[PDB]
Amino acid sequence: MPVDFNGYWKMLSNENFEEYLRALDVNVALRKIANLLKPDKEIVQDGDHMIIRTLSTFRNYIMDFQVGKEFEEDLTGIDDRKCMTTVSWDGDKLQCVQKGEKEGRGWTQWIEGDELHLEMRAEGVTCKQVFKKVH
Ligand SMILES: CC1=C(/C=C/C(C)=C/C=C/C(C)=C/CO)C(C)(C)CCC1
Repeated sequence: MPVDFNGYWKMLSNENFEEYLRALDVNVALRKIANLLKPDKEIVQDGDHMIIRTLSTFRNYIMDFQVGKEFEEDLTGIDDRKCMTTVSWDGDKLQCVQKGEKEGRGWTQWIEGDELHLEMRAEGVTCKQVFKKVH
């Protein structure tokens, strides 16, 4: 059953993000800036169609996709690499593979109550982010 992500979700915690960005070959200044920044996720869900807006004062990162489709994702801000990205529905878990340069590149996102729980992977290394629903 595909879970309803429609809303504005504010960050509670950010765990292992400097090690995830070091696994993408990112500079030390952008690792310290992006681990100090707490973004707001605005998600608009329409069945398989999804707009995920990761909102911040330094850079806003918007992912627009249909679940099912392998799309051209430029990760502009993070590392600036083009991945062939396929996102699939496992009921509660929204499960993604990013096809390109890195070993086991992807992400898994799910709802626990009012909390969005995100795992992001690059070269095995998993960053864990928690966001609470407010509007
Ligand atoms: C570089 C960078 C950032 C990294 C954003 C990332 C890594 C977003 C990932 C979003 C996902 C995985 C969406 C699909 O569920 C943010 C905007 C925080 C702060 C400014 C610099």
